[PDB]
Amino acid sequence: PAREFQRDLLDWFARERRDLPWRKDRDPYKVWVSEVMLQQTRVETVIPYFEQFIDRFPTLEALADADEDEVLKAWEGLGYYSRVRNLHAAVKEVKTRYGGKVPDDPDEFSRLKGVGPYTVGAVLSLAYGVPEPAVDGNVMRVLSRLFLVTDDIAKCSTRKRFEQIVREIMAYENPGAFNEALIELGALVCTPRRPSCLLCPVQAYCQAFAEGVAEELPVKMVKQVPLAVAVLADDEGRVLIRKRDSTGLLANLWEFPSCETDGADGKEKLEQMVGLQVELTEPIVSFEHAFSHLVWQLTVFPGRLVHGGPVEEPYRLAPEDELKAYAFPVSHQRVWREYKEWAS
DNA sequence: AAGACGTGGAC
DNA sequence: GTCCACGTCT
Ligand code: SF4
Ligand code: NA
Repeated sequence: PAREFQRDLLDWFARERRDLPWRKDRDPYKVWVSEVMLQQTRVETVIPYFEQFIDRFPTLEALADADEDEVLKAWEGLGYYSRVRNLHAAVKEVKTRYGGKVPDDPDEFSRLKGVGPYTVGAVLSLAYGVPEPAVDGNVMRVLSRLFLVTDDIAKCSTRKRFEQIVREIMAYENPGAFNEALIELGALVCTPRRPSCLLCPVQAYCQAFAEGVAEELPVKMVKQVPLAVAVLADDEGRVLIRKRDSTGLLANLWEFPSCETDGADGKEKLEQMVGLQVELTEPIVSFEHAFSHLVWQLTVFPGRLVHGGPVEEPYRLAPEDELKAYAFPVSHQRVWREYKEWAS
């Protein structure tokens, strides 16, 4: 009863659609940026970042031409920073390989880094009208309730199944609208907790509602790392920072020099990291920072740095008022915050 | 197949 | 505390 389903869904969407910043138009760049920003991030969090980011990088080409530090700094605080290194690389490739036009073919677009099955669907359906499914966590919830699908959401195959369902029931007349409506339904009505079934526009089609199980769907299924962090100031009040490797945790972000210590075993593995001259006094605060897959237990040790050689490697001597220029992870932003109200 | 990869806010 | 949060890449 897909034509039935479509009308009721599409009609609700026309009345209820939020005026989000990225819905001002269907510019593929604009759509693409927002969809990358919205991955594992709440709409409310994204709104300010999207605006500053577009203000700063108005077009695809502006973004491609920007320094990566510039781009990381625009992302600073959003999390999952490889989203933006991927977006940046991908956007560079569209400029050069595709004349600056986001490819409207699913296979070509999917090949860009950071661009996966969901992003292909979202961007190409919204921006160009391509009939590809755009199945996110939202959509998976909706479809898992509509169709009483009890496969584990984490399984790669479950997503494939959902996409089949979309290809079957999608309004091919208007795929962007259909895809966006499915998403908005998940965002506003068919919510993780307490879905608003009595108000849902597609309730008559929904099995979970008829079975009394809306809330139990979809079905679905961390290590500790101790860290010592050094804040080292000149007599000129210039602070020692460093850029992280381009691979792995918090890639390419700047940090106050640190190392994993495994147990509260000293400030010496800190004082060790030489290659220039430092004595370290007693630590001033200790807090912890959660990631998705680990927790940092941080201890920050204030210190005095003397120059006895050049500054190379990934380290860099930044004066105090220039720290605000670099992208720091939130954890290391707090390290600095504590260090400063300390020195009061 | 499943772990890496941030962050903040509702509950 | 938990869940959001499949999103993508590995
Ligand atoms: S009826 Fe309840 S469960 Fe079924 S789609 Fe609408 S909100 Fe989701
Ligand atoms: Na890809």
